Amino acid sequence: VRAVIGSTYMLTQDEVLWEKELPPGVEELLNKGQPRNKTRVVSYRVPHNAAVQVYDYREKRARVVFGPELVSLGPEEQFTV
Amino acid sequence: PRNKTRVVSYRVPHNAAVQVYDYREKRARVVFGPELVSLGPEEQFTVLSLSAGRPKRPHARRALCLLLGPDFFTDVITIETADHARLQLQLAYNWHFEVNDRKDPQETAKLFSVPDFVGDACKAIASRVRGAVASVTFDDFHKNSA
Amino acid sequence: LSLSAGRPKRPHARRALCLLLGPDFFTDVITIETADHARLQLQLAYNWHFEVNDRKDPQETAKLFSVPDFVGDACKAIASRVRGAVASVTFDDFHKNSARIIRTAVFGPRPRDQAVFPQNGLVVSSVDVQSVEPVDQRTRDALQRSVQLAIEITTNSQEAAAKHEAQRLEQEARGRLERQKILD
Amino acid sequence: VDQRTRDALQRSVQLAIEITTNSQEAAAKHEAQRLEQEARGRLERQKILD
Repeated sequence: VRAVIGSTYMLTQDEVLWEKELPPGVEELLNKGQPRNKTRVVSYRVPHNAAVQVYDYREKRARVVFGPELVSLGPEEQFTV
Repeated sequence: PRNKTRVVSYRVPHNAAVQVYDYREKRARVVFGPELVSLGPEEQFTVLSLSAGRPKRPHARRALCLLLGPDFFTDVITIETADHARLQLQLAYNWHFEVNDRKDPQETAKLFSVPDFVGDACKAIASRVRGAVASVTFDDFHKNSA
Repeated sequence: LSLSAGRPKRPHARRALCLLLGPDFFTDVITIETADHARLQLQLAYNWHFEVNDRKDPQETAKLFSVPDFVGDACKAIASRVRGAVASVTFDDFHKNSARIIRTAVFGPRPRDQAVFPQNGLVVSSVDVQSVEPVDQRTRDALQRSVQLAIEITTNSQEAAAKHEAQRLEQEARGRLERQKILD
Repeated sequence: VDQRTRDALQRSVQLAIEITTNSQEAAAKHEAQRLEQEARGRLERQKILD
């Protein structure tokens, strides 16, 4: 599974859309901070003077994103609640 | 319902640890921090049974992971002063697990040795406070309790 | 194994295929009596673990299972030491020193930091007193009057201190006024 | 074995608490008298300085 980001895309013969499930509390916090199309890349607009912690459970890479930024999650990344 | 044929996996929280034992390879492992822990055919999670609530009742919470990071648990204890005044004291204790080397098998297995760290620390500290205040009068205690 | 369980520690209440070895604690509720006959219900928790020197020694290891009920033996043994020590102590001396009296009674009189049971290698490392209470309400009512009298003592001490400063300020004003009349 | 013997011991318990209550009030009385005299002795001196 991989995130295809930034350009008009045609699914090659081997590919299908994959639905990203989120913990039962996270899906509401994305709407409060704004039905979700589960196949679209999950993104959050970080406020000014705030930080978000994300963990990549596949690449095993931790990241904290500061300030106003758009944070998008990879297939196995998750937000810290 | 869980598909029993799919590999069992758990997303370990940040500042937490999980203890797994391989009952076939006979290899013990503790997994720290944010990580995905998957179980082999005969591996099993260690299940903690912990004290919970304000009066701290035993076996009230169950967990697959030991939370390690700086946190606090509240406890309500009844104590008695030297002049017999009986006081209900509400406390909160800040706690964390100190780990010197996350690669040491013996230090790391030691974290899971006590079956209920919450219940033990609350029960231990309450007895020290009760023991000290029993030798102090209520007027001296009220002005110096902190 | 057939082991003792519950807060009053009844025998044969739990059965198990495995002896838990690691650091843990069992609670016990014991009734004791002081030198002046005050009868107290004392709640205790004892931290314990089995000390094993060599996990490959057949004799040291077989020794762990020799006692049929280690919980029942250790609770019964320690309760008798606490009851035996407190029977020689008055209720006032006991109330103010209970944590030290119990620690000394259990570990001993030779000072030590732990109690070892050599029959199976069980070690008790602490006694944490949870509470102490008179068994009869008529004994609690007598202590509740002592609390009221201790608060009245504290209230009187406050008024007496206020009275002494009022007299000091009154005299300090009066002495300056008496002088000023002579200067006028 | 007999309740009539336990009641006799329960009276000794009540008297031991009253003994402790009296011992407490007597100590408060002795400190009140010490402080009262310590105030009075300083006031008597201040009147002579005034």
